[PDB]
Amino acid sequence: ELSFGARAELPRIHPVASKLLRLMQKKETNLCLSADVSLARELLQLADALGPSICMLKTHVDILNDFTLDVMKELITLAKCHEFLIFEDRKFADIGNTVKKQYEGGIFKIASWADLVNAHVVPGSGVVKGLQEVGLPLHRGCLLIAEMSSTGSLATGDYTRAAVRMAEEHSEFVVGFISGSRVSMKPEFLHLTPGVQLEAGGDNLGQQYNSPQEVIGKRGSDIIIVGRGIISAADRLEAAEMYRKAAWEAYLSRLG
Amino acid sequence: ELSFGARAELPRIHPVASKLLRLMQKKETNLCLSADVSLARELLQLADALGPSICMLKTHVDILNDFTLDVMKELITLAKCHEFLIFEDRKFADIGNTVKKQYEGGIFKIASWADLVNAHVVPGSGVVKGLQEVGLPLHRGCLLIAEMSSTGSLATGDYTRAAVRMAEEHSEFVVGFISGSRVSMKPEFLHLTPGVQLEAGGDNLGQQYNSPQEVIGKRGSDIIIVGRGIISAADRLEAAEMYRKAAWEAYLSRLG
Ligand SMILES: O=c1cc(O)n([C@@H]2O[C@H](COP(=O)(O)O)[C@@H](O)[C@H]2O)c(=O)[nH]1
Ligand SMILES: O=c1cc(O)n([C@@H]2O[C@H](COP(=O)(O)O)[C@@H](O)[C@H]2O)c(=O)[nH]1
Ligand code: PRO
Ligand code: PRO
Ligand code: PRO
Ligand code: PRO
Repeated sequence: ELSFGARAELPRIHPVASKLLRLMQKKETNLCLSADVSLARELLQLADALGPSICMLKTHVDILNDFTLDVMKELITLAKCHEFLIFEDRKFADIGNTVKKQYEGGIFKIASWADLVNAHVVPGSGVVKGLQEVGLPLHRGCLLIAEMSSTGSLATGDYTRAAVRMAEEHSEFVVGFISGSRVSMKPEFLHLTPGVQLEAGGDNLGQQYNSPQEVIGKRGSDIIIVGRGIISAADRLEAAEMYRKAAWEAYLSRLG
Repeated sequence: ELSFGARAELPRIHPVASKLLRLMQKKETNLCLSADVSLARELLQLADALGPSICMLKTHVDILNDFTLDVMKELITLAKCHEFLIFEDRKFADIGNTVKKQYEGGIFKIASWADLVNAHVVPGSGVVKGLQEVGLPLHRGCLLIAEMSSTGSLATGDYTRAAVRMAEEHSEFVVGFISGSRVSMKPEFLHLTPGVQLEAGGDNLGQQYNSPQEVIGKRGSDIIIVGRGIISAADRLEAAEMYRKAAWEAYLSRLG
C-alpha cells in the first residue's frame, strides 16, 4: 500500500485527487467535516476553526437558509487559507441533460465553488457524461456513490460493481467513491466513508454508524465523513481532533 | 380498468392523487409539462398558456437562474387558476435526516409550494421516512422512481420491485411512481412516464424516447412527462395540444 503522499504522484492520478492527497499527508488528516448547518455564520466559523484539522469540508448548500454566492467566496478563502477541499454532496441523480444545468447554473452555481461533487450511478453513465461537460473545463472532480450508510440501501452487489466500472471508465473526471469500504483495487481512486461515529448506533431515520478504526483500518477506506459526531458536540474543535487522530492512526496502522 | 374519475374516489386514494385524477378527467389531460427553462418569465408564460392543456407542471427549481419564492407564488396562482399540480423533480436521494432539511428548508423551501416531489429508493426507506416528516403535516405527496428513461439505468428487476414495495408500505405519503410502464397493480397509485416524444430517438446524454401511444396505451402508464418535445417547438401551445391528445386517446383506447 502506498502512502497518501505517494498516491498523490501516481501516473493516472487526477489533479484534484493529487491536491487532496498531498494536503492529507502534509496536515496528517483524513477527516472530512460534514458541515450540516443551516446558518452561513456557523458554517464559516466551523470552517475557520476546524480547517487545520480537516482535509475536506462537505456541504449541503440546499439546507443553508442564508445561502449567497458571497458565503461561498468566504468559504473558498478559508479553504485556501487552511488547505482543504470543498465537496458539495449534491448526489446528482438525473439524466445527463438535466444534471449539467443543475451543476453549472441556477442560484447555487455549484461548479463555480465546489472542488468535488458526487453522483448516484442508478441513472446510468449519462449522469457522469452530463456533469463532465461542465466539470472537465473547470478542472473539477466527481465521486460516485458505490455504497450507502443507510438501512435498506440497495447499493450492494452488482450495483456497487457497476459504480466501480463507471468510475474506472470515466477516470478523466471521476476521482473516487462514496462507499463503506475499499471498492476499487486501483490506488488512484479515493474512498470516502460517511456513517462514522466513535460510539455505536445510528439515528431514527436509517443512519447507521461505524467507527473510524473499522472503516479506515479494517474496511480499507481513505477518508471519514463526520457530521453530528462533531457538529452536535459542545467543543467541535476537540471533537474534530478526536476524529482526525482516530482516522489518521487507523490509516498509519494499515499502511504498516 | 377504472377511469381516472373513478380512481379519484378509491377508498385508499391519497388526497393529492384524488385532486390530480379529478382534474385529469375534468380537463381531458394526462400531460405533465416538463418546464425545463432557466428564466422565471418563460416558466410563468409557459404555465399560463399551457395550463389549460396540462394536469401537472414539473419543475427543476435548481436550474432557474432568477428563482425567488415570489416566482413560486406566481406559479401557484397559475396552478390554481388553470387547475394543475406542481411537481418539483428534485429526486431526493440522501439519508432521511438530510432530505427532511432539503425538502423543508434552504433557499427553495420546496415543501411550501410543491404538491408533489419524488425520491430515489436506492438509499432505503429512510429517504421516504425523512421526507414524510415534513410532507405529511403539509398534506403533500411523493413519487418513487421505480424505472428511469436513460441508457444504462440500473432501476430494473429487483430494484423496481423494491420501489413498488416501498411505495405500498408508505401509502400515507407515496402516491405513485416515476416509471416507464405500469409497475403496481394497485389502481390507487399513479404512473408518470418521462422520456416521451412523438418521434423516435434520444439525446446525446443518454435520454431515450418512446411515444405517448406506447407508454400510455401499451405499457399502461397514466401520465406522460414531456420537456423538449414541447419546449423546443416554436408553438409550444400546439405542441402541448398534440401531446395531450395523443396521451388522452391512448388512455381512452386502453380503458375501452
Ligand atoms: O451513504 C451516505 C452518503 C452521504 O453523503 N451521507 C451524508 O453524510 C452525512 C452524515 O452525517 P452524520 O455524520 O451527521 O450522520 C450527511 O450529510 C449525509 O447526507 C451519508 O450519511 N451517507
Ligand atoms: O427517468 C426519468 C426521470 C425524470 O425525472 N426525467 C426528467 O424528465 C424530463 C425529460 O425531459 P425531455 O422530455 O426534454 O427529455 C427532464 O426534466 C428529466 O430531468 C427523465 O427524463 N427521465
Ligand atoms: O461497536 C462496538 O462495539 C465498538 C464500540 C465503539 C465503536 N465500535
Ligand atoms: O445510536 C445513538 O442514538 C447514539 C447517537 C449516535 C451514536 N450513538
Ligand atoms: O418508433 C417508431 O417506429 C414509431 C415512429 C414514431 C414513434 N414510434
Ligand atoms: O433523436 C433525435 O435526435 C431527435 C430529437 C428527439 C426525437 N428525435
